[PDB]
Amino acid sequence: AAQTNAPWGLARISSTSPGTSTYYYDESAGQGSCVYVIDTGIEASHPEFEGRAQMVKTYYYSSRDGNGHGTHCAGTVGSRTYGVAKKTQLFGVKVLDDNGSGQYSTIIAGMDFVASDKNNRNCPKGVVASLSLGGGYSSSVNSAAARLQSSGVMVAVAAGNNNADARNYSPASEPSVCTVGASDRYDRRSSFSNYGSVLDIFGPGTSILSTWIGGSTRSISGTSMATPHVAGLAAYLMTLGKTTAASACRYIADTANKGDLSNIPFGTVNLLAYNNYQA
Repeated sequence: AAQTNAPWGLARISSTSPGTSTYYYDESAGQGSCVYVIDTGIEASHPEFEGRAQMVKTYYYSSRDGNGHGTHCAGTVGSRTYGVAKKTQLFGVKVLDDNGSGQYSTIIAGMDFVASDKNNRNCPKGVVASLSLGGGYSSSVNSAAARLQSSGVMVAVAAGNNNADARNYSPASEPSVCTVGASDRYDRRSSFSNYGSVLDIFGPGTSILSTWIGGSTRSISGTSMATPHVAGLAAYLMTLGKTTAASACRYIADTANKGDLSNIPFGTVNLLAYNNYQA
């Protein structure tokens, strides 16, 4: 399939070169996969989700996304227009309050929740978790992410937006999960993107157009925004049978566009997520 005039990120993930606008993807589009978006929630009522989004868990008075970020990232994963995996099931876990903040314990609980909750869900093609959040290093945050991964969830996490080595951030620094840097549409490391040896992959992260609360759309920037591209990609790949949750990060890195990004520090992988779809 070909989505014309797609957000540049989507186009980029299905391209060997930057500067194209069409997203190409196998129509299966992640059908039969599930992606948990562990974030501020998801406005499931957004027509862009087509009833494939729902909130499964909140740690706050409401499960509504009163921030937008989770909605935005869910959109990148799987909205019909702005999403990588346009037929995936999105599950919202609101670990972040409407200011975008959450205690690590909540976040940890959220991650453990997903690890269990997937057993309540129909996800024959596999399960992904998209964590577009980040704080300073925490071994317990890392270990939660590692449990989640170990449970058989493909965990994609944001490297962080500190223009620093992601070793000092969590869950970014957890080696077993997929730590995602951000690139811009000219194939530059995003100026805010964290880097370092813990990075597994880059995705589109600067100026990412996706769904927003109030039934709207907006463009924002962050490794937070790259993460869902990789999560969506994993869900897409898993649906195609190309990989599994345990190996998805490695598979994406193996099949990434190599050496295409500029301003990647020495020691950091030069790998841009790529669907390898051949139309």
